[PDB]
Amino acid sequence: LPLDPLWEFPRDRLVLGKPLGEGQVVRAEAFGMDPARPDQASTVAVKMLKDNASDKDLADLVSEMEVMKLIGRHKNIINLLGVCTQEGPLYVIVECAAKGNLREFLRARRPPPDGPRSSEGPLSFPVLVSCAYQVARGMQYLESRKCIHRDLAARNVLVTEDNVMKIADFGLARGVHHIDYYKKTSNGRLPVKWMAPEALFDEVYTHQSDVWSFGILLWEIFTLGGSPYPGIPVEELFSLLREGHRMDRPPHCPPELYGLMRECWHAAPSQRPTFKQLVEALDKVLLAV
Ligand SMILES: *[C@@H](O)c1nc(NC(=O)Nc2cc(O[C@H](C)c3c(Cl)cncc3Cl)c(C#N)cn2)c(OC)cc1Br
Repeated sequence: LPLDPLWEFPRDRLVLGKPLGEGQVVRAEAFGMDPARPDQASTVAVKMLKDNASDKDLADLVSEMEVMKLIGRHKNIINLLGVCTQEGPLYVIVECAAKGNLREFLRARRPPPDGPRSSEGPLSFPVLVSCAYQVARGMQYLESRKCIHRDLAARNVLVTEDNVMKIADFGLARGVHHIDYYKKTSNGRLPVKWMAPEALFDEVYTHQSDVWSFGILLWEIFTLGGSPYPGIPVEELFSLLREGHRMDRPPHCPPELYGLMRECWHAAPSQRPTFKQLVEALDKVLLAV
């Protein structure tokens, strides 16, 4: 509740709109986010507390806000724009990504005799590689800021109107010591399927456990938004991970990209690439195509 003049934004310059998801996130119009253009409208996302409002919920949002302030700006993350902390409910104002999360972006754009482009879907291989590259660059930035994501997944990458990838929800209290591994979200997601083995079995989280998750995200990309470990119940996932099993190479995926996935899933975190190495490896592919 103390005033931070660097980040404080007058709440009466916000017009809240339709909710985006559930703290909870609401789309809003902001006037004068740029103090040089005080009447200029922009669209932003506003994170706020739900109606439940427990003291732990508030602490978690305040903690997220403080991570937001120190992370700095990067093109491939959702950036803090401002906060409302005085004379009203706590708002954390961040960039809005017009096309939604990357999983929904891909699933809505899967390939399909009217006109000359009947076989042509919206998604091409170089653009998919660019999505992976941009996520790696954002993750590399986050890692250099000493930010571990802990649930990196296509659902947590957002897509701007210009198809820029932005990592979202990176500075969050994740309830690491009480994960319901069998928990399925309302959209059917089993988040345990993105956890590195050292995170799942030992509750150990490093930038290399994020590299594991990036490998799963790579698989999501090149299945155009498929769900990982298809048809493997959580009980069976435990055992196959204990046996060293990995996902198969997805169809229409070049061996360069499945190779990168398998590196990302090496048992020993030291045998996985760094994000810096993933950026370079992906840059080489992007340039070649
Ligand atoms: C604003 O440009 C805008 N955004 C969206 N969709 C959208 O998802 N915007 C969005 C959402 C954000 O977080 C939410 C909670 C979210 C969702 Cl909805 C789904 N998956 C992950 C997450 Cl984290 C954030 C953030 N932080 C930023 N932007 C529109 O959809 C129609 C429309 C508009 Br104008």
